[PDB]
Amino acid sequence: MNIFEMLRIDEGLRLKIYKDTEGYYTIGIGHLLTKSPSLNAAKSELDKAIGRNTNGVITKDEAEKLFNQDVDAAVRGILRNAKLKPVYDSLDAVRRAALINMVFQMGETGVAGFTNSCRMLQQKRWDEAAVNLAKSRWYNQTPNRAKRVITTFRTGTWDAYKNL
Ligand SMILES: *SCC1=CC(C)(C)N(O)C1(C)C
Ligand SMILES: [Cl-]
Ligand SMILES: [Cl-]
Ligand SMILES: [Cl-]
Ligand SMILES: [K+]
Repeated sequence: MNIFEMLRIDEGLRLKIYKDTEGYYTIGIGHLLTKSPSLNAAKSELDKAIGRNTNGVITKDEAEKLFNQDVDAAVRGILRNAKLKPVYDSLDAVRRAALINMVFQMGETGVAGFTNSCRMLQQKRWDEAAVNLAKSRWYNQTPNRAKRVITTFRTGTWDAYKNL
């Protein structure tokens, strides 16, 4: 298990445009295209991202290329966030993957709340952080994924994924 395998489990793989859990046009391994309700806008985003006329369908290799870029993006963005880099750098590599997972799902900027959860993680108060992370829209709207990510923070193991 590693961040790529972890996110592949949590995001799935679909080769045609679909709507994510929030209703937003997405493709591949959780590649958000746009928040616009226009399918035509989503197809323009897709064609721009792949560099060809796709009409909303891609190959597995193309999906994996966007995924590689999106993981790389998430990591770089954590480092570029002065509010988050210290937390990331304080963690072991397994818990770092849990943090990347959250940023991938929620965004590299603009995420609301979670200051207290990040403090408890920096303090290495793992059970307390896990309780605090669940007091969230995130946990209520995507509870099975959030439970897996939270277990990863609580334990520093891959137990919630190994077997999936
Ligand atoms: S560690 C909690 C946290 C704080 C913030 C910077 C808002 N992040 O996006 C997450 C959710 C990772
Ligand atoms: Cl565009
Ligand atoms: Cl709490
Ligand atoms: Cl879920
Ligand atoms: K998804």
